[PDB]
Amino acid sequence: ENPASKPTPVQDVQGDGRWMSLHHRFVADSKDKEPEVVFIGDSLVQLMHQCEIWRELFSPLHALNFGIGGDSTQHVLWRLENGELEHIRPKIVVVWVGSNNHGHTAEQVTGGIKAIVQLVNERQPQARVVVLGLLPRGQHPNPLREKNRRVNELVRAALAGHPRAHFLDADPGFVHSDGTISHHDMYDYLHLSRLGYTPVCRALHSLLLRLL
Amino acid sequence: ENPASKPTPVQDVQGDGRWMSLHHRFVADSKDKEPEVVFIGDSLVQLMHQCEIWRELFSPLHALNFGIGGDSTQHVLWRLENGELEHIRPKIVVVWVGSNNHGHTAEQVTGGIKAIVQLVNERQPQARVVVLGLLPRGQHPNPLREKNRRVNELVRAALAGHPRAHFLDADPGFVHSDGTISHHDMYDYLHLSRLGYTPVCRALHSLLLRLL
Repeated sequence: ENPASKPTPVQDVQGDGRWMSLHHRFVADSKDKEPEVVFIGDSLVQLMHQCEIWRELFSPLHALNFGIGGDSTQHVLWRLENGELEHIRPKIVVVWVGSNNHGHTAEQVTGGIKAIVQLVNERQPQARVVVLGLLPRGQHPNPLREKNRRVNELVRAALAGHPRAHFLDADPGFVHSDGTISHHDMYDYLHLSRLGYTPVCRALHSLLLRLL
Repeated sequence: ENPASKPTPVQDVQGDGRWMSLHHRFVADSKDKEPEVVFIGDSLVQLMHQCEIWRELFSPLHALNFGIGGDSTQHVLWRLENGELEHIRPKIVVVWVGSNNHGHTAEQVTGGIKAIVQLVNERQPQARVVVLGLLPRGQHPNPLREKNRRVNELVRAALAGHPRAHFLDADPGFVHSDGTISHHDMYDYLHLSRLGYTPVCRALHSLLLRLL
């Protein structure tokens, strides 16, 4: 066990059962809808649906957003196994996870993203799979920048020979010459502003359009 | 020590120093601006600036948003002590924290909010202080609903005799008759949608207008 690729649900240590409620609504979405794109991942996936204009770029494409703030790779794995891929036949699955895998080496997080791609390839063999690169983070140079850049290296080399697996680097150049990330792009140096989402979402919406 | 009212910074166990970067930008805001309202608290404060239209209701009023996702009462206390109230002379300080105080009884969280009100009263004696009630949370009946309702009781009774301390319950009736909270109000049963923020922000914008 890489802990990153061992499927496990987020345990409720708070009391309000929200994670599980999120997961059950997505399962019910899958039972009742027929998306062509399913988006899955952590809060950069999740807030794209609020905080981007999803409705203009991504709703036309017939698209479910199954992002869950705080998810690591292994949580996304558990949710694809436990009913979020039932009853559906997407053409494309977009995956954006790995920046919450705290305490996991870049090689373990890469192993996590590879297990996600593998599960999607078995459970939904017709779909293309898109993996987004992990964005830089923090206001200044720090070790999670180099973690995320190393995951992106190891992931892009892993996907390089998959005909229907696409790695996408959506970073527009968020880190400036002086090393800084501006809070106009990322209000807390991790999560994207409305401004930060635009270039990200049009790099993805293009890729989505070529594929589809 | 109530842990809730013992001032302490969030320690960086991730590596990118974002919390501290957030705090330093707010300190620099305070050094360089002259707000009349400062908003402080957790992510319901923070995302109101993105995810509400802040610019229409709250920007006219000359208003800084110092919300930090994940903050407990004791983290907000530390940030008001360590330079977010320097160089400024607000008329009104709005406080919205306590739903992240996991592992604290409702009485301890109340003790936390009282220490915040006390610090604001000493460091900025001219300001009114508004405390928002803690919103319900989770999709169904659960113990954090009753925690939050008990904090609101103990807080409103604490503030009842303060002439310049105002408790505000902004809840429009988010919990329905069947016990549920809809994901249209709260997308993850905690954080508010654009739709969920509107009634909240106009109850607050009114209060703000009477006071000012």
